[PDB]
Amino acid sequence: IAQVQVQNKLQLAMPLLPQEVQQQGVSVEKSSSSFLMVVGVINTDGTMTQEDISDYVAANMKDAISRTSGVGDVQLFGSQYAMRIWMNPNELNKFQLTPVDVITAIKAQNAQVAAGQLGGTPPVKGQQLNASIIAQTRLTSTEEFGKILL
Amino acid sequence: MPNFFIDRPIFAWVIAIIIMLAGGLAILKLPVAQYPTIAPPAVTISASYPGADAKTVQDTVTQVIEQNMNGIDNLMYMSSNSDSTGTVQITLTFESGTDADIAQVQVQNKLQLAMPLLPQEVQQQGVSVEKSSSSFLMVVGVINTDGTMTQEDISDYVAANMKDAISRTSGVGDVQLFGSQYAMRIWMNPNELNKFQLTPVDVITAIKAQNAQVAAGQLGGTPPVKGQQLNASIIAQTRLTSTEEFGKILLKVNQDGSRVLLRDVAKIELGGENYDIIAEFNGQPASGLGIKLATGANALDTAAAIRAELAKMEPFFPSGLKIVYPYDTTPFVKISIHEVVKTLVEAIILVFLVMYLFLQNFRATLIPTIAVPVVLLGTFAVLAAFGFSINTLTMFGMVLAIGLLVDDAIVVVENVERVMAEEGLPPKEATRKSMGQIQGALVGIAMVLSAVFVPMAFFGGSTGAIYRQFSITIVSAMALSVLVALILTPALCATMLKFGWFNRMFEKSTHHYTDSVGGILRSTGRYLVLYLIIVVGMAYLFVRLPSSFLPDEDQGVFMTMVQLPAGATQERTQKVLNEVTHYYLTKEKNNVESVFAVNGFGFAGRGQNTGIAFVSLKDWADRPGEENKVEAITMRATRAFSQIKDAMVFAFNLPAIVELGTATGFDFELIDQAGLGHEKLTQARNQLLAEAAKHPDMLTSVRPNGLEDTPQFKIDIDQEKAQALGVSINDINTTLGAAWGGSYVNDFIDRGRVKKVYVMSEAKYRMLPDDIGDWYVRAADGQMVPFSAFSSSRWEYGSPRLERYNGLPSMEILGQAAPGKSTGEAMELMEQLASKLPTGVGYDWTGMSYQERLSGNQAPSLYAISLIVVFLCLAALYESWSIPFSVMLVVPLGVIGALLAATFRGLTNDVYFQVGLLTTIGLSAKNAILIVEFAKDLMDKEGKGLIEATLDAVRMRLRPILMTSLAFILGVMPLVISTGAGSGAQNAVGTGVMGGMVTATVLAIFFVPVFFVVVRRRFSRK
Amino acid sequence: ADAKTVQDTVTQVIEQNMNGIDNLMYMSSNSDSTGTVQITLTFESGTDADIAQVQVQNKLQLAMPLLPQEVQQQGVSVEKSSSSFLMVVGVINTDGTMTQ
Amino acid sequence: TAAAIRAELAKMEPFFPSGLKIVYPYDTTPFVKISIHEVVKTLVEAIILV
Amino acid sequence: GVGYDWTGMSYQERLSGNQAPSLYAISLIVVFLCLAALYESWSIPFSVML
Ligand SMILES: CC[C@H]1OC(=O)[C@H](C)[C@@H](O[C@H]2C[C@@](C)(OC)[C@@H](O)[C@H](C)O2)[C@H](C)[C@@H](O[C@@H]2O[C@H](C)C[C@H](N(C)C)[C@H]2O)[C@](C)(O)C[C@@H](C)C(=O)[C@H](C)[C@@H](O)[C@]1(C)O
Repeated sequence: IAQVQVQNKLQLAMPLLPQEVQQQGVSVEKSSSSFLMVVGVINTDGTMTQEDISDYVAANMKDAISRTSGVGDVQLFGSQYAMRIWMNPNELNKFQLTPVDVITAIKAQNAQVAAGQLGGTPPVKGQQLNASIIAQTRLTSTEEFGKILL
Repeated sequence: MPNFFIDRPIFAWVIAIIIMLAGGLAILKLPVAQYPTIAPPAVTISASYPGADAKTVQDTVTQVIEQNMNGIDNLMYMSSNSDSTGTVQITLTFESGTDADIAQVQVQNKLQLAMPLLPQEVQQQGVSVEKSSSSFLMVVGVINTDGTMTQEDISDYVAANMKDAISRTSGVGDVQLFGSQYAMRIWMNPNELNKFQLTPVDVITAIKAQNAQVAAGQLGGTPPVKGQQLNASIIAQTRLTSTEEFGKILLKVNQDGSRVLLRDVAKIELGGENYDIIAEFNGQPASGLGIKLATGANALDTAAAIRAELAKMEPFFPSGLKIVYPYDTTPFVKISIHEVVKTLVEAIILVFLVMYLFLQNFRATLIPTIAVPVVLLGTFAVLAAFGFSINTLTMFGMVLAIGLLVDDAIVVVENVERVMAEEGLPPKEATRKSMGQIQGALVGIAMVLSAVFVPMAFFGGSTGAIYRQFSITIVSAMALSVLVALILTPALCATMLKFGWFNRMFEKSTHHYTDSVGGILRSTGRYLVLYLIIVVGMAYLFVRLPSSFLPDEDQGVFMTMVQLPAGATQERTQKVLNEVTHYYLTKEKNNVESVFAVNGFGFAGRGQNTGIAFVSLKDWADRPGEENKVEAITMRATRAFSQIKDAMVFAFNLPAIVELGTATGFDFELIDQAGLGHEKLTQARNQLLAEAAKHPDMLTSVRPNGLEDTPQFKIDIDQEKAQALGVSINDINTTLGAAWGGSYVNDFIDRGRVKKVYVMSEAKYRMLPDDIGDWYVRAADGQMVPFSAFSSSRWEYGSPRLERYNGLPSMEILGQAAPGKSTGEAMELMEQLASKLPTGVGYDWTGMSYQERLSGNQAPSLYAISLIVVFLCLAALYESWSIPFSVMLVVPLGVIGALLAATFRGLTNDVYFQVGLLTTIGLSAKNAILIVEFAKDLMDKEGKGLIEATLDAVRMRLRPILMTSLAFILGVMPLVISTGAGSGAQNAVGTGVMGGMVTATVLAIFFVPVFFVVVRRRFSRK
Repeated sequence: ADAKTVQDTVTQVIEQNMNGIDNLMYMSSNSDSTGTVQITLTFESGTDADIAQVQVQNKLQLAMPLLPQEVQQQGVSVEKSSSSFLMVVGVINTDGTMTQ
Repeated sequence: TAAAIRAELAKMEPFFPSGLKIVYPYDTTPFVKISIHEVVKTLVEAIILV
Repeated sequence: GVGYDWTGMSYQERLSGNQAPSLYAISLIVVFLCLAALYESWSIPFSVML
């Protein structure tokens, strides 16, 4: 209950938060103060980095140890990956572009967009043939993000 | 106690008046519903993304939400769907008795924080969490008689006048509309539109400012000026309220003195909210309304009250709003509970019909007639005390144990009126001595029957509770009898007692059988075996018999599932639904009442190429010959349909309990455990699938429950291109989007209700790829540009239904054990067949095959303990690590006969037969305790001995073991064994006991005394 | 508000949904004319308030998406509720160094 | 709760990459076990000492 | 087209009244039986409750 209440009065401030701080996601938990246990993840092959060993864990194991009943909190000892676009301010300056530009680009060029259907949801006269119209999908590599058009 | 109560019997009427009073009060305040709560609580989160595709829906929404279902208690697993209709369904199933009211909160609360990461367009339609309880009370259905009204019309009237009307009716816990509810359509036109240099975006951003609604103060109100005489509210802009009112919208003003209306560019017209489901009823436009119970409600009271509130409005119903009831549970529950109660009422007459025929008396028979409806029509109080509810399960729960609380009335008043009769005292003083002989062995059977029953409602989960009902009703009935048999009846027949053509014909037949009983005891080796060979026949018979849950029963309705191939169309689907429609009507009107036919939703998917047919039968009256029933009709349907070209049209009967599991197969999930793609998992699946068919030794039908990939129409927006022309990706996308996908602009008020406003091209200018051309978009310049200018178009494959298990891409596999092996072994194989699959692919078991896995088969483990609480209980009733062992070996004798309804009848190991097979052992062992008492009893009291006392026992004892065993095989063998009206269970209850209640007497009399002889003597060596 | 166009726009929806919650006894509501709604749900004497509160909040989750986006920006508050103040601790400044 | 955390990990180990190993740097469960299960040894051993 | 009901103090109050008959009855009935049990007779309690 307590949790239910906290979250319910929180919910009233939710629309008053900075768009950014919503985007991150607020969180409400009922956890013990202190760690029950810490689960370690190593690579013997030396084949992976810290960099990877985190991201693996996050993508591949965190999510469910989280949804596992009795786990009120999970701390990740690292970060899962993200598409990183380390801007360069001179480089940006030469071609006469701000970070705003970069952003607007990434936004519209890395999208996933419902373009409806061939079969029409309501149709005509009498028609066979019905298929999904598939517009843009989300870029999914360093390589693709790179090829953006500024 | 019984001695104390015989002397004060005036009180022992009070004790019984209450049991009654309270037993009655419960009856007159108990929940009645077909079944109780048996599925684990589930919570489905479901969302819409107007015109998406599995991929989009998945990575734009379903993923997001999953990545947030953490910190929620008692979750078993999470299942999720993303299909090409723009729809997501995520179902969190929760441990057994997790409170579902607080499991929904938790889910939903964790969702509200995710909401801001879903797309602004999903957030609009709104994601929503309900409690997954696919257990419909009934489904009404408003049809229009004359061809006046449409789907969307009927729909609108339904959710507008009657919807809330029902919603607020005494015991409806959920109402769910079966159609749209009028919505403001604005069916654009690329040409009417491209001519005025406008795109949809421009249409979009008008409905907005033209249809908004903005504030402005009062007058005084907020701080006024010194001394004011007037304060009243301003009313600025309102929202439009008509098709015509909408039609009139400024869309742009050109140098010409002329502008553009909204009407001019498109077709304004009120109409439906969503167009892919076609509710059609007996050919006619329908638009029903499904209704769920309420929880503590009454499937019969509210059943009525639906029909009441449905009247009142039938005056107000226009042209032809003739309401139909193509599915109601109410009848089935009534004329199954107006049975059952019938069986008791009757099995009562049977105990009065015997009794007389065995004891000339009237005041003898007229005591169990005032002892059974005490216990029985009063154990209801214990039920109602524990939250239980009058239902199929708990109802039979008694019928299955009526014989065990009869044999408690007969048994006492027997050895009272044939203890005085066998030369002795008056009435009071007889009951006093005669009770002192049974007094103990009732308290013995009490604890011994708490065992062999209680260790049930300790079982699995989904079928754990299925059992528990049985267990608790019985132990409650059983314990209440042992009480009235120690308080009321044994202080009643002491103040009530004292057919002719017969009587002496029994007194000859006792000695006639006591012939070989009195023999064969010089050395017992053939009788010691044969038993060892009954223990086998059974052990060979146990295994043979196939297992199952509650058997399919002829409920009012049944279903036909039409599935058109890959790219098919609702229209291509209707024509098939139209044959189904027809075959059923004119070709079966002596059994078929109606077909409620929905296309645009099926089983494996929610396609346009799918449909389902709810056919609801004639009343059970007009359905006489057994081939006028379900099992037959489906057979005659399923075949007659295996003739439509491309269109799998199967017909099938609803299962036992709708919202529970199913046929003892498996539910198997194939998971993706590295970044392996769809197009990689799909192979893995196909390997296994093929590798699974190769072993028909245990397979039947291994299959994907999903859908195979289909062709789809990619549109690749060239970026470079778009920039060089004055053309914006956002303008592009939206028009492609809104033309074809549709888009919810905002809301408006129509006839005092809020209703959506959708905007989307006519269907004329959105059917074929060759149709794209049509659509143009304004630019930097202000010039209309074709997609041809800035896009390529190519065909390709993409799943139209993507699936995930526990936030990890899944594909669900269904399959049975194949006529032959055990549910368990199939699973056992499948697992193996899965080990060889390409690295990074995993499996999990769900639903029915999750229950089986995490709930072993506690029968052996549990009944080990019961069978030990028995010896332990039983021993100390007597005084021996020995004597109880003579009672125990009575088990096999009832197992057989019951098991031997594998022979004479073609049935299975039901949950019913599983529990009748307990009420049998109850009598079996009880005899074994009475006979084995009467052998140790007068072998101590009169002081007799050896083979004399064992004969002395079965002597004064036999007749009861006859009166009752007869009473049962009568009261348990009516329509219970040989039926037609909610049969199934009836038959499974019956054959269970009946045959097997045979061998549990007419095989135990010649036997138990053997059991008291071979034991005792073997515990005295040299 | 616009009073009529606040009821029907918000209250008809919230009300549609409070359909069928354990021990509901009587619900009563009012629009306003400053744009204000108080739906109240009164549950059977004895019933558990905190659960009541939960279901009331569970059915709202369903109404919620179907209400003006400015009404959403606002709140829609679901909570247990009395009717009468237990007390009214007032507060005055002696020696006017503070106004109302 | 540890019981399961251990079974969720279990369930997902057959699919890690190259040489990716779980390791148990810290846990307050094992002590809490040994603890009661040696204080339960003090029951038996001290009855077999009466 | 114009109906009525009570709420608040009223609804409680009304529902106190409607109930009373049921109260006294089932209460008397309970006293009768309590005497039958106790004072051995099926109709001396019939005589106390006079
Ligand atoms: C041993 C090792 C752990 O230390 C503790 O357990 C001590 C004993 C807690 O106090 C213990 C004991 C106690 C009484 O706090 C003094 C109690 O209030 C808390 C909930 O648990 C501390 C300090 C808590 O902080 C307190 O959090 C409160 C919500 C408010 C308080 N504050 C800023 C005013 C603040 O100091 C809190 C949450 O555990 C700190 C967070 C950062 C942790 O999870 C860190 C990693 C801890 O697990 C720990 C360092 O590993």
